Amino acid sequence: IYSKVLVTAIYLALFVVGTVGNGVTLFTLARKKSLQSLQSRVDYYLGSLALSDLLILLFALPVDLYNFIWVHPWAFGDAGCKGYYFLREACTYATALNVVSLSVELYLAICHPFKAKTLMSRSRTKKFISAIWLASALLAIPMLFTMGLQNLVCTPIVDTATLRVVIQLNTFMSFLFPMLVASILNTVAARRLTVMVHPGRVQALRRGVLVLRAVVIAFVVCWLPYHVRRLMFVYISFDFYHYFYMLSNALVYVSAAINPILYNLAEDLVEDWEKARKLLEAARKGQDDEVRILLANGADVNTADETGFTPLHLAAWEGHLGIVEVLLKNGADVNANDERGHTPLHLAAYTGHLEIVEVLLKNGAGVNATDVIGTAPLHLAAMWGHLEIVEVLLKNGADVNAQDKFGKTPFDLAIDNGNEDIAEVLQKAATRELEVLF
Ligand SMILES: COc1cccc(OC)c1-c1cc(C(=O)N[C@]2(C(=O)O)[C@@H]3C[C@H]4C[C@H](C[C@@H]2C4)C3)nn1-c1ccc(C(=O)N(C)CCCN(C)C)cc1C(C)C
Repeated sequence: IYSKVLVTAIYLALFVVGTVGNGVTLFTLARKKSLQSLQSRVDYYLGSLALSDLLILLFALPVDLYNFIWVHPWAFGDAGCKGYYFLREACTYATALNVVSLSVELYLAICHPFKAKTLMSRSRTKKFISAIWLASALLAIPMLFTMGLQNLVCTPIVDTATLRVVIQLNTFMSFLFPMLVASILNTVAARRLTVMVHPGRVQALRRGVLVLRAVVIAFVVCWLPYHVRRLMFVYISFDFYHYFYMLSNALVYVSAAINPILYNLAEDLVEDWEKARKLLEAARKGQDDEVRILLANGADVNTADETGFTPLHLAAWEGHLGIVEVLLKNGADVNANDERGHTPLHLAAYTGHLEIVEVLLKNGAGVNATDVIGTAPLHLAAMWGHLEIVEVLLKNGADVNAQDKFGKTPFDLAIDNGNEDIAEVLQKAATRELEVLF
């Protein structure tokens, strides 16, 4: 009683946010104008898959929601009968060829960049996608002859042999072949790209491969069970099949409806990650030009790596004052900690960059700040033997006696590594503390 009503609520809900979701996606990518060519041609293939997803929701779902679900006689006529399975057939090819075409174009860009330069174009892609949608429609024409009305049911109008033949050809070159081709190229290209990686066009590639990875997986998730259902008709000849048929078909509508919401959601999340990742690399590498541009875009000043290394940790460690300066200018945290519990002041004192040590303190770095090891900036300056830094550290209220978990003072470490000059400074500095205390 409430079962049929339960599906209605879901199937109608999928139609609303699905039609709109894909609709919004089609208008979004239309107005979109990326400077990198690959970014555009990728989004033309995404826009092509959004149409395929939209057509399925507008034409097929209503026929399913009523005849297939709600009201178990055929009420759409032979024109609508042949049309339902035509459009549904046409969308599988359209989706399949796009998934392949995208992977081919994307593969070429990575593995044959110079060959691709002479071949690929926004113009040719935009045209070629029209040719896809034609071929998709032509390959779907057979299903017009393969279906008809009978006694009132839109049942097949050809032999089981000819029916088992078309589903075989359908499932082969509208799922099996494309998945196979996409999976091979998306693996060969990915391997090449991580090797090439180990800028604008290279950024578009990293995005493009990330997209195609998400596309193919999403494509395989929903269409596999659908094509598995089709495979049954070809080969197999108790009541689980009926349950599998309904779930496999329903999954297509769910995917088509949520994918635009997901893609839009995943984009923003990965965009946040990619911008943040870019800054960490840029700060460590010393490419100040990027860092300045990345900050304006809206990258998090207090991003952290797997270790817990923020831009200020990397910039101070590598010794890029220009970056350390602009990082603090864009509200970077001077007292930020990593895994071990090192502050930028630890790493600036470690490397020995005097100017950076001064700036960190001037912007309010913790001078006695201790890590889990028990070590402090003064220990690291004495350790490496930076006689200039120990001076400016001692100036800014540094605890000379402060010992670590190894029971060693900076004066001990200074004496240990036999930096005679630096060791004499701490002795005199320590004496002053006794007079100050007394
Ligand atoms: C041999 O076929 C199967 C074997 C095992 C599982 C299957 O699908 C889950 C199937 C199965 C596949 C299809 C199928 O592809 N149906 C079509 C399709 O939807 O793609 C339909 C009907 C024909 C014209 C077009 C194109 C296809 C063939 C629309 N229907 N169908 C199917 C589904 C349910 C029932 C059904 O209601 N049953 C009586 C289930 C009985 C199960 N006991 C045998 C245990 C019957 C079939 C066909 C055999 C006609």
